[PDB]
Amino acid sequence: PVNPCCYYPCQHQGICVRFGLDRYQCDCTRTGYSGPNCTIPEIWTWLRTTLRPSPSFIHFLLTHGRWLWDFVNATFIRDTLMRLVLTVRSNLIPSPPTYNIAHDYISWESFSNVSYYTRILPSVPRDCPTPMGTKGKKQLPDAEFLSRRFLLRRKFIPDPQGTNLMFAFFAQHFTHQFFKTSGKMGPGFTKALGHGVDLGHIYGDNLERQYQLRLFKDGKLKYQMLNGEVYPPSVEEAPVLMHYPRGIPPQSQMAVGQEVFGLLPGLMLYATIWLREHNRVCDLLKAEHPTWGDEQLFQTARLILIGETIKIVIEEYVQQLSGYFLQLKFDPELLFGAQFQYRNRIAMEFNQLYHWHPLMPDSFRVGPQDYSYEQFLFNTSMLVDYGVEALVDAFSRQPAGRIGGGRNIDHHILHVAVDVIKESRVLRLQPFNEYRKRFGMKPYTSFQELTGEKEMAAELEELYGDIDALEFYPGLLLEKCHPNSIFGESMIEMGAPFSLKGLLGNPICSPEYWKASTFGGEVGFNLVKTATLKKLVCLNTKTCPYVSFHVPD
Amino acid sequence: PVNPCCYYPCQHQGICVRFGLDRYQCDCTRTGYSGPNCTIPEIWTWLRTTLRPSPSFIHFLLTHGRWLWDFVNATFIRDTLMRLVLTVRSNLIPSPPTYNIAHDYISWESFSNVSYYTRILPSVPRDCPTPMGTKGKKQLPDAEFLSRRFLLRRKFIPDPQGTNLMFAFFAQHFTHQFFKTSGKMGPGFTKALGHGVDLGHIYGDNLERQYQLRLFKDGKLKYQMLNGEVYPPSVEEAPVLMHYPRGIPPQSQMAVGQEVFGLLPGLMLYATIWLREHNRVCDLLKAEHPTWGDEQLFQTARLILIGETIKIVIEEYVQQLSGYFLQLKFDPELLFGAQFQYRNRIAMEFNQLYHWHPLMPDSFRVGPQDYSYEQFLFNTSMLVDYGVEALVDAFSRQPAGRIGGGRNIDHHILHVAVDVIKESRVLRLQPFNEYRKRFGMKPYTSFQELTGEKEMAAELEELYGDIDALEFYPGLLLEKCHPNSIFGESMIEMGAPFSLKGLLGNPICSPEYWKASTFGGEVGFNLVKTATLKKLVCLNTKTCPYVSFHVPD
Ligand SMILES: *[C@@H]1O[C@H](CO)[C@@H](O[C@@H]2O[C@H](CO)[C@@H](O[C@@H]3O[C@H](CO[C@@H]4O[C@H](CO)[C@@H](O)[C@H](O[C@H]5O[C@H](CO)[C@@H](O)[C@H](O)[C@@H]5O)[C@@H]4O)[C@@H](O)[C@H](O)[C@@H]3O)[C@H](O)[C@H]2NC(C)=O)[C@H](O)[C@H]1NC(C)=O
Ligand SMILES: *[C@@H]1O[C@H](CO)[C@@H](O[C@@H]2O[C@H](CO)[C@@H](O[C@@H]3O[C@H](CO[C@@H]4O[C@H](CO)[C@@H](O)[C@H](O[C@H]5O[C@H](CO)[C@@H](O)[C@H](O)[C@@H]5O)[C@@H]4O)[C@@H](O)[C@H](O)[C@@H]3O)[C@H](O)[C@H]2NC(C)=O)[C@H](O)[C@H]1NC(C)=O
Ligand code: COH
Ligand code: COH
Ligand SMILES: *[C@@H]1O[C@H](CO)[C@@H](O[C@@H]2O[C@H](CO)[C@@H](O)[C@H](O)[C@H]2NC(C)=O)[C@H](O)[C@H]1NC(C)=O
Ligand SMILES: *[C@@H]1O[C@H](CO)[C@@H](O[C@@H]2O[C@H](CO)[C@@H](O)[C@H](O)[C@H]2NC(C)=O)[C@H](O)[C@H]1NC(C)=O
Ligand SMILES: *[C@@H]1O[C@H](CO)[C@@H](O[C@H]2O[C@H](CO)[C@@H](O)[C@H](O)[C@H]2NC(C)=O)[C@H](O)[C@H]1NC(C)=O
Ligand SMILES: *[C@@H]1O[C@H](CO)[C@@H](O[C@H]2O[C@H](CO)[C@@H](O)[C@H](O)[C@H]2NC(C)=O)[C@H](O)[C@H]1NC(C)=O
Ligand SMILES: CC/C=C\C/C=C\C/C=C\C/C=C\C/C=C\CCCC(=O)O
Ligand SMILES: CC/C=C\C/C=C\C/C=C\C/C=C\C/C=C\CCCC(=O)O
Ligand SMILES: CCCCCCCCO[C@@H]1O[C@H](CO)[C@@H](O)[C@H](O)[C@H]1O
Ligand SMILES: CCCCCCCCO[C@@H]1O[C@H](CO)[C@@H](O)[C@H](O)[C@H]1O
Ligand SMILES: CCCCCCCCO[C@@H]1O[C@H](CO)[C@@H](O)[C@H](O)[C@H]1O
Ligand SMILES: CCCCCCCCO[C@@H]1O[C@H](CO)[C@@H](O)[C@H](O)[C@H]1O
Ligand SMILES: OC[C@H]1O[C@@H](O)[C@H](O)[C@@H](O)[C@@H]1O
Ligand SMILES: OC[C@H]1O[C@@H](O)[C@H](O)[C@@H](O)[C@@H]1O
Repeated sequence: PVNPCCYYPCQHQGICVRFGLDRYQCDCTRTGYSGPNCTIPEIWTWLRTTLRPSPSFIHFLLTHGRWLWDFVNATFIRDTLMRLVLTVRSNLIPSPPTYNIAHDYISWESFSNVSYYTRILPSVPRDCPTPMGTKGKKQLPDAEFLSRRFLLRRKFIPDPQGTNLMFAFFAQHFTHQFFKTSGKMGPGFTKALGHGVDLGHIYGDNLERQYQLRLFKDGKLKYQMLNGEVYPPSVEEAPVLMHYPRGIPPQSQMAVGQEVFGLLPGLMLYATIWLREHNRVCDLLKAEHPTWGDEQLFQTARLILIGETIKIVIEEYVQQLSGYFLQLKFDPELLFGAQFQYRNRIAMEFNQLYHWHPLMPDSFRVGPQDYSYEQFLFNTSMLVDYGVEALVDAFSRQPAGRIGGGRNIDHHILHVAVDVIKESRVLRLQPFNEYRKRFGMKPYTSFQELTGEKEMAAELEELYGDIDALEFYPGLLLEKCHPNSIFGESMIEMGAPFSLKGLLGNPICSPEYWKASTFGGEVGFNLVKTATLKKLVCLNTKTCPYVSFHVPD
Repeated sequence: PVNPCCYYPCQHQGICVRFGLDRYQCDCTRTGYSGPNCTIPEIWTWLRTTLRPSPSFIHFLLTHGRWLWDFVNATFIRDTLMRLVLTVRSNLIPSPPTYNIAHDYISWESFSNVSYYTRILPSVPRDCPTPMGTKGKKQLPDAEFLSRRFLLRRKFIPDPQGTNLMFAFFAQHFTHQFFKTSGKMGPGFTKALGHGVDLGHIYGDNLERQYQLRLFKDGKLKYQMLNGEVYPPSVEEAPVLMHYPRGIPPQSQMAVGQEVFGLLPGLMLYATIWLREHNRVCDLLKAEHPTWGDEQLFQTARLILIGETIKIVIEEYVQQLSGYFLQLKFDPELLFGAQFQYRNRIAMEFNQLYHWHPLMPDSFRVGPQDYSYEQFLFNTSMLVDYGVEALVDAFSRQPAGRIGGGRNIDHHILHVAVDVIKESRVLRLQPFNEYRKRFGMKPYTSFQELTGEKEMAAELEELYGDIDALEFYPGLLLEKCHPNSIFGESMIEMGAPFSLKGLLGNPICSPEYWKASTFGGEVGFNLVKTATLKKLVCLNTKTCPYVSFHVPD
């Protein structure tokens, strides 16, 4: 007998549940609806649904009122929209967390075994007719094909939004403090416990590792001078595991906190900037609190970075990304009067979604040079050879690549994408469309409607047979981008919730923590309130190059 | 130079902070006050402080309106008070959690290293003049003395509130799923991760252990028939660590989930009742969901116990305890419109406070027998010899002992108390009075005022020299109880916050979880909504003896 939850009867986030041998029941509790499948809008839902516009529309306003916005941006009308923007968006990611690769139902296990990445939607039943549940071919498109066919870059399509590589890496660096999959435990698990902005990619992700990394004096971080400039310490003092290639594990082999941060000048770069910052922070605090120990100086400085980070990510990273005229702003106080749960848990869907590999270029321009992957990948002197100043200047100037539209992933890394489509499958993520509904959108009615064009479209129908079958990852990257955008609609709609739920879900964002004493001194609190990319750099360098999340001119 | 935070200048929960070499600064943020030491009541605080009565008074109302209460108890006026009672009380325990034995300041470490028990107040600076900070003798009363002198029972003073041993144990059993100190890591740490009502004293506190305990079929729990009655399985099938004495580790050596639950028929007893329940639950669910696996049946059943437990503890355990005419009630919906954080973290102060060892009797009456400790402690057949029915009946009939007033701890166990006073000291808990303020009360002005009498009082002044020096644990147990009460004031005032913060902070209590699908079926949800002690027993026994948290007649 077909497991009825294979059709996904329940609507509006209603829990599907097997009853007896062949039946089921939807648990529409607090969904806003009622009925066998939750499709009978309570009086208010109906109102809200009849008065609420298309998110397609909002994106319009948010990206047009050249004037209306400068005025809104100059008055409280700002915080208002901010508070709004937040609440709504965030009210989507269930919290406490719901399911995981091992449980398509609430469990005390799912709740506490921090190991399991968490999911928004259950998985597609292991006994469902089709792979995605009901529609499609008994076999999903050969991922390797599906990749080169639609995701493989042909001509480098740069991001119309002006994004730059200086941003490209940061993303990567940053995003790697919570997305750490366990090869050992396999897909669906994560090393990076802590789920979120804890910088456990600077201070490592385990107590030992941190200590092997801590200079246990003045609360600073170990390090080494080369050319007179500060840089992360090598394993020969920082006895900690890494991933540098079998060559010169001694000198030039730097320890950071994030195992794989040596494999690319970019990650190591940032890894430097931060460390060089932390220590910098310490220098500041110690002045204010001589009677202070080491542990303190350290922890307090840590937070100040969790702060600065969460600010910069929002008021600059997410900004540039969004394309809004509305001036995003970080201020935990805006949720102080809401019903918010200060606690995040990384979702596998979030992970899949973040794979913005197409961001990467063709080559890596630097002044007159133009390092090819081979010269870049695993290179191990580029960083010290050129210097942060210069290197940053060299990224903030090279455009990144459109993350959507399709066909924009380089060939060298094209393999990742294939694995994501392969991994997605191990995980059993429901169809793109099922993941549009869950995130407040309408299911596409056809590949034509999906993609802006018709060429790819037709081919994809030929492959998936039915639009509903379409997968998660592919959907996102193949979706028609917004006009002059970096990526389509579904990306933002699905991303932000996860995104902001995690930026503001950080304990430091809670009333409890968000005090000036938590960052000891008013000096700490101001560093967090006034952080900037331009400052994260130039305050920790000899000279101030050009730094921004977008290209100049 | 004296570390100024040794005086505890900051008031109303204001953070004391060293600035420069010899100064300090109070961070009065959101405390309701302003000023160097936070003692300048903002306009509203002032109002609230000028209109709010003594908690001494409230306890009066809550324990007198014989009629007013039956009427309040019969109308919504009930839920109202309940919602009130909760919110207030709970709004005290900082959450996210603040400090731990290792940090007298917010830290990412303190936040995530679930190992550390957490504290409400910082510790008493390791460089303060006196042991408690400012006042007292450079040496605290020899704990061993202080114990036998004031806490050692002389004549058995039973609980005037009618409490019974059937309650006595439950307390112990129950309280042991979150209070598990690591001999290895030492005081200030805890094995029982999960902090709270997770029954990790049934299903053990680690994944392996659970599996060694799980019968992996129909989601039930391993077990064995003796006399035809169900009982926990012995290690010879349940290959899991225990603490039974070097004698017959084979038969009669039962595995439960809570290592030390063999050392007393009471704990093992309950341990049985629960298991016999869980399995019972399973039998029920499986009927409703044949298409169900094992893991599910298990997890779902687990929650139903976390439910039942949280209900019974409140609507019966806390009830009997309180002495209120108001009819306490468990209903997570009552906080759905509040700003509550579904997340607890056991506090060391909470632990200290819960040491209600004086609950224990002199001997252990059973029908005509009267087992002395020696015959009780570690006994290992009593349980199977007599039978749950009979045994329960035998506890629900023997009175417990006044937990306060002083001098009511038995000699056999009197050692625990001494260690608590010794442990408290390792921990460096601030003075009782400092812990009265923090919990919304006035500091006692004299030992006379503290104790209802004057004998003990005088002696204690002679020892501590100054009332303020008085310790935490001793304070509580030496405090004058309320009239016809089980224990003084400070106990409830300090206990409930921790207490209810933990009962309702359980994820199942969140909107997210609190659905009928979380307990799959409406049948599950009703088991939780209608749990009872009388039912926990009699539904899992041959016959229904006498069961209640108090003595009959
Ligand atoms: C988060 O969640 C993951 C699980 O998804 C946790 O990691 C997994 O943990 C389990 C348990 O440690 C581990 O188990 C695997 O299963 C093998 C099967 O075991 C056998 O089958 C049953 C199970 O009890 C027994 O009847 C068998 O008999 C044994 O009985 C004796 C008892 O003393 C044994 O000593 C004797 O050897 C005998 O075989 C037997 O146990 C197990 O054998 C094998 O070791 C294997 O590891 C998973 O493999 C773990 N790995 C993962 C990622 O799945 C993770 O720990 C959780 N996180 C936290 C902190 O809770
Ligand atoms: C929660 O919090 C507790 C801590 O309160 C965690 O448990 C403790 O964890 C620490 C770290 O594992 C452990 O450390 C102890 O300290 C000893 C001192 O170590 C030496 O001093 C410094 C420290 O790095 C080094 O310069 C020394 O040199 C070493 O360098 C080499 C590097 O490869 C070493 O291999 C070489 O041996 C050399 O000595 C040296 O490390 C440490 O040596 C000793 O092992 C000791 O364990 C605490 O003892 C732990 N125990 C407790 C309860 O305090 C707990 O893990 C946290 N929970 C979680 C999950 O995070
Ligand atoms: C938007 C962030 C981002 C960027 C810019 C990026 C840029 C690059 C890059 C360009 C220099 C190269 C050569 C790689 C190479 C890899 N990446 Co990424 N990756 C990124 C996010 C990820 C994520 C997320 C994963 C999956 C595992 C994890 O870390 O959680 C990943 C995994 C991988 C893997 C392992 C196999 C797999 O899971 O498919 C390789 C190899 N990569 N990556
Ligand atoms: C109100 C609950 C309660 C009860 C009724 C109770 C009843 C009894 C009892 C009666 C039959 C005996 C013989 C003991 C014996 C002991 N108890 Co308790 N204990 C209780 C709560 C605790 C707590 C709490 C601890 C501290 C450690 C922990 O488990 O977290 C404890 C610790 C102990 C210790 C270890 C040394 C120490 O920490 O002082 C012994 C021995 N005991 N206990
Ligand atoms: C790693 O990067 C260094 C530069 O930091 C590479 O050396 C440069 O190579 C180009 C041509 O390959 C020369 O024109 C530059 O002058 C070199 N820079 C200097 C001064 O050394 C090096 O070849 C790279 N290694 C790898 C992996 O290819
Ligand atoms: C453990 O408990 C058993 C009872 O379950 C004890 O045996 C009883 O002992 C009393 C006197 O000591 C007899 O009058 C009862 O008739 C006995 N019960 C039966 C039928 O065995 C036993 O002595 C206890 N063991 C210890 C540790 O003393
Ligand atoms: C609720 O969802 C189910 C599942 O899709 C709907 O479909 C069932 O009933 C339909 C109408 O009678 C039939 O067309 C289908 O054969 C049947 N499918 C299954 C698998 O049950 C059902 O109609 C929905 N009910 C409502 C009120 O929309
Ligand atoms: C704030 O708290 C301090 C600490 O107790 C108070 O005490 C200081 O100032 C008093 C009045 O001038 C003196 O009597 C004390 O010597 C001094 N003590 C210390 C250690 O600083 C201070 O008065 C308080 N201020 C207010 C406004 O109440
Ligand atoms: C925990 C941090 C996680 C993510 C933070 C960084 C980037 C977010 C990733 C995806 C976000 C999706 C779209 C982003 C662009 C605009 C949305 C943000 C503003 C909004 O719409 O509420
Ligand atoms: C996580 C569970 C922790 C504790 C639960 C069980 C017992 C509580 C322990 C101490 C509570 C202190 C006083 C109890 C008596 C009355 C208070 C409860 C009602 C109230 O005043 O809000
Ligand atoms: C619900 C009340 C407002 C009407 C909703 C209209 C939704 C129109 O939708 C949006 O309109 C924009 C221009 O208006 C277009 O640029 C967008 O592409 C389109 O999606
Ligand atoms: C080259 C830069 C100068 C541009 C001047 C014209 C700016 C018009 O700007 C926009 O025009 C819209 C009309 O479609 C109005 O609805 C908007 O409110 C206004 O911001
Ligand atoms: C603040 C507005 C109400 C007045 C507060 C009076 C506080 C009196 O206090 C309480 O009064 C009870 C009887 O009234 C006594 O039984 C209690 O022991 C006593 O503490
Ligand atoms: C032996 C049981 C019968 C008792 C009958 C008298 C009950 C009185 O009861 C109480 O009396 C108070 C007067 O002090 C009133 O203020 C209270 O409202 C009332 O509940
Ligand atoms: O994208 C426009 C809007 O779409 C809605 O569905 C979200 O809930 C809003 O928070 C968002 O601002
Ligand atoms: O004990 C009476 C009252 O005392 C107050 O301090 C608490 O905040 C209340 O929740 C409690 O009901």
